[PDB]
Amino acid sequence: AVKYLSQEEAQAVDQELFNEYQFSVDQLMELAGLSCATAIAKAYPPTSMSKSPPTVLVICGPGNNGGDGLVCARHLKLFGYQPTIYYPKRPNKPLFTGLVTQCQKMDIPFLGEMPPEPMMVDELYELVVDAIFGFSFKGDVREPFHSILSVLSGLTVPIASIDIPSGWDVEKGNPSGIQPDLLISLTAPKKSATHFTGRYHYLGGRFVPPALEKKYQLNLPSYPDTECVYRLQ
Amino acid sequence: AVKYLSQEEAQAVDQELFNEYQFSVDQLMELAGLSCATAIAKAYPPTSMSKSPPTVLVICGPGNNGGDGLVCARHLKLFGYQPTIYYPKRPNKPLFTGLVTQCQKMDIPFLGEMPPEPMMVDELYELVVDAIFGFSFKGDVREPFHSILSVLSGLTVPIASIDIPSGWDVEKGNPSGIQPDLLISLTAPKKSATHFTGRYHYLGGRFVPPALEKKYQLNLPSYPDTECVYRLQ
Ligand SMILES: [Cl-]
Ligand SMILES: [Cl-]
Repeated sequence: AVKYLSQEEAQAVDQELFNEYQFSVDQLMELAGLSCATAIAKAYPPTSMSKSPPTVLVICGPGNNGGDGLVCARHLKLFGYQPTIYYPKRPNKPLFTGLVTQCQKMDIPFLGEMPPEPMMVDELYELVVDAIFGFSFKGDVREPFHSILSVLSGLTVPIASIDIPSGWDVEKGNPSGIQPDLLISLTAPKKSATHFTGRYHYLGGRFVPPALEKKYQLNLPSYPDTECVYRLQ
Repeated sequence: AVKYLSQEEAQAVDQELFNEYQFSVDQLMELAGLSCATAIAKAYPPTSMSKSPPTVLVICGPGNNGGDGLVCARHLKLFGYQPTIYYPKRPNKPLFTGLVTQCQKMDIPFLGEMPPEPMMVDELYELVVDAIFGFSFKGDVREPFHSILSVLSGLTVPIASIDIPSGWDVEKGNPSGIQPDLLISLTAPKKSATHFTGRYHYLGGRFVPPALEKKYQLNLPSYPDTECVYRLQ
């Protein structure tokens, strides 16, 4: 059975990957994002949806989890979804500006504003992807994300959170916060994932050197054949 | 660190103030209310709000917390907010009838009915003030407040609760009840305030004789200079 990283182990693994193994950020972010998109398409496949193409709102935060979201959105389009992105706070680095351009050019719209009522989110978007905050946030929830998360917690449509449910604490979680229906753990699950109560928990980020896995006793399962996602239980 | 009163200590402090120190109710309620309005303006200052003047719905209960709410509302108006009040159950005592007249004459509207859906509350009112029940309720939530609280718990806009979040138990709290974004503890925090998870917790009711403070080991911080509120952490 698979380990659940503490916030410190997770930073170690991350630091290793970028420093020992010398993976660049682009690379892991591409694979992370592809893995999110893939998990979303396995859990909420387009044929199972009422609209066609199915609609998805991807809300990207101000760091890496956001970057993951942009990558996720772009692959979602190619999997036959109709994504829309809301990216209120964008770092001015070409990683992020490249991601925005890539999505613009694939006719993926960036909204000027978050629809202000849950019901409106629900009628426009069959699925919302929470790419707001990742593991390394501590935090604390400054606007406009407080207000965003407050809308999210009133939705009726499912939420899919990347790595961690934004607003939860990475180890202890949050009973009063958002309650995703899908969680996509990247690399390995974090401790907060124990408090997870949605239907689907997938593991993604299949780029773990088997040495690293062993060094931190991750007990990652065997991803089947050519798959970049595994559904945990 | 500041103490958190039990429900019995709080009744003692209160009884003292009105009996030993011989503060009248008018007096402390004026200061309490001013303090609430002030904390609201520090946490949600008008310039930070999308509407101008910013709108606020103040829901007043059937006792003192309600009284606090009416005072709060009247000072909010003078701070440049556009308050509206909902006061379904009004004691026929001139304290309360004076408060109502004061607000009426400042063109503060009292609604005939609570807007029945959260979404409607959200579109009309940028902030809602919960002045329904204070510490000395036990309770139990009779209509129309059950239904009111049920709407409040679906809002997207922030709630500011005066002294205690109505519907919580004063010492143990309530996971299934409303979740204010601002709590204004009066005099000193009550035990329920430990379960508080909103962004802002202010301390108000700066009228504590330093003797009383000492007698109950309150450890009230030093309110800065001329301030009637201190933000706790
Ligand atoms: Cl902020
Ligand atoms: Cl009743």
